[PDB]
Amino acid sequence: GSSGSSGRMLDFRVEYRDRNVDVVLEDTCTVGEIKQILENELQIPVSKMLLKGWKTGDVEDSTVLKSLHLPKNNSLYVLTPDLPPPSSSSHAGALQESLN
Repeated sequence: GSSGSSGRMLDFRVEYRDRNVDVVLEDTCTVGEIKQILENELQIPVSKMLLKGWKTGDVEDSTVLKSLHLPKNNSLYVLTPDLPPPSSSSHAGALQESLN
C-alpha cells in the first residue's frame, strides 16, 4: 500500500489577468515546473509567461521547491508583456511570412 514516503502538496495561487488558477505540485517538483504547468491550464507558453512573486528575490528554474520550503498557502502571479491582451475577437493583426 501507500506508506513510508509522503509528499506535501502546495497550493500555488497564480493570479493572471484572465483569472486566478489553483496549482498543486509536490515539493519535489522544480520551480520551473510551475511555469510549464500553468500552460497546461492556461494554454500559455512559458516563454510569454514570467514567473514572479517568489520568496527570495528571483528564483531560478534550476531550483527545487523543497529548497525554498514554501508555506502551505502560496500566492504567485504571471506577467505576459509580449503576449497580447485577452479579447474575444480582434481584427488588427494579419498573417504573413514573418518571424515571431
